[PDB]
Amino acid sequence: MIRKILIVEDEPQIKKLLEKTFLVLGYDVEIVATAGNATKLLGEYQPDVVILDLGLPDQDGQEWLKSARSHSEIPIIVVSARNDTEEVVKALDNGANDYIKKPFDMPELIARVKRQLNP
Amino acid sequence: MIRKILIVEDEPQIKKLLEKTFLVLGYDVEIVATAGNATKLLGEYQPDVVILDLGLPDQDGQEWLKSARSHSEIPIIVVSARNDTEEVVKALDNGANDYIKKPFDMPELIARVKRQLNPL
Ligand code: BEF
Ligand code: BEF
Ligand SMILES: [Mg+2]
Ligand SMILES: [Mg+2]
Repeated sequence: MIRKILIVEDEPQIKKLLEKTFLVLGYDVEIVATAGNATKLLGEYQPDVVILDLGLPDQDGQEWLKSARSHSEIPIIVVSARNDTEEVVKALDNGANDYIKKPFDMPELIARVKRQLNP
Repeated sequence: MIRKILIVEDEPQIKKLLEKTFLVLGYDVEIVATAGNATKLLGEYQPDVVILDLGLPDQDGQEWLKSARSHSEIPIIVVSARNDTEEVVKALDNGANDYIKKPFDMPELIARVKRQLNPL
């Protein structure tokens, strides 16, 4: 019933806000600040949806997206300050389920997470 | 970019509702059920606005308001079931930035929080 969410974000304020919001909404939440931790927790946590930052410190979020898609089909919503149309198109084409540009409106993020968690 | 808010409320239902509301609105939110926790988090959390209940268990919210104002200028919106005009005037004069009587419409509360956090 409770849906697990994996957040891959390196910006602390946004980590805090997303964690808090999705906890209050009744979701189990895990957060990581790096792509490697994101892979390890994709394996161990077995999440139901991934929220992915593209400006990650250790790896380009696009390449981690491409890999995770090679190994999984879990819904991934990209949330990145990268607002160039080419970044959005590459992310969707690399298999992403959605793209949200930062800064965003928390209600819209929640609505899209709900859309992905209820196929 | 991220705006912090501190809620000081002791009724669980209202805590839950305000927390949910202002998290879904994209605010960082902290909650306390006592005046002492409110002071500790006023110092540590450094919020951008405080929503303050006056019917607190450990201290009269009015006195906590007076003190917090003695040491700070952060916006404080009072939200209390005390509906007599005398309480509202005492709270405003003791430094409160706004007063909302319970029961209230969450839209009015949100509009006033936005007015305090983005004073144009
Ligand atoms: F750091 Be990513 F661009 F959100
Ligand atoms: F408990 Be508060 F006075 F509404
Ligand atoms: Mg970043
Ligand atoms: Mg009370």
